[PDB]
Amino acid sequence: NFMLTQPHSVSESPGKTVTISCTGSSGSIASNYVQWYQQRPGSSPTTVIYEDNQRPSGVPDRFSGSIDSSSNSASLTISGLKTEDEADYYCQSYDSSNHVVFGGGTKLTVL
Amino acid sequence: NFMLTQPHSVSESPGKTVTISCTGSSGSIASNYVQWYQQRPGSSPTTVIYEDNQRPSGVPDRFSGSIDSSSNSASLTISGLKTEDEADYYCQSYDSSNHVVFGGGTKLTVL
Repeated sequence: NFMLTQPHSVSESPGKTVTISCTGSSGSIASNYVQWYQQRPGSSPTTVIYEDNQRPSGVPDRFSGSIDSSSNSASLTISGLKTEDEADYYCQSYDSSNHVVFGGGTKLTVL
Repeated sequence: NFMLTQPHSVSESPGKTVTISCTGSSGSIASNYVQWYQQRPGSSPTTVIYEDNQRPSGVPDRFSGSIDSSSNSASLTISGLKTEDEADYYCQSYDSSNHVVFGGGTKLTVL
């Protein structure tokens, strides 16, 4: 019954750095790998981070992932924010039964 | 480099049965489990089928999954269609490196 909670929304100005976090409930964040998807309205989700902190090829190094077991959380950090980074972001991992678990989603608004 | 292709859109009248398919490319559909998500606009995706054909508790038995290895495809079938079934649907599986792969998405319009 692992669950991932993220803030509903965050805003930040172009060029600055934003962080979206994802906190485990009813389980340890470190038990399973955390993936981060960017999703544009009506579009399929695209990976920006897998295995906690790996970037697929083609993903800018502006996108970075981290795990903080002390806080039971995972974080997506986007630096040098661009207007095109405005979109929804979802963390995702697995429960003890290795079933997919999604966070609730965060809309990033680039001011 | 496994990829999952689905039709962009389908439409069907209330009470009838619709089928959304998802065809493997550069790989065999049967190599890995297929999951199906329903997603409402701006909302987190919710599982309707996992492990090819399992329904989470709470998902109506109107939702059923199937695999056709002859066609290299997986299918979501929704019967007794209701207006609230109108939403986007995504298949999802894994590539050889066990990385998450999403289909492109299908909008179901309930006429």
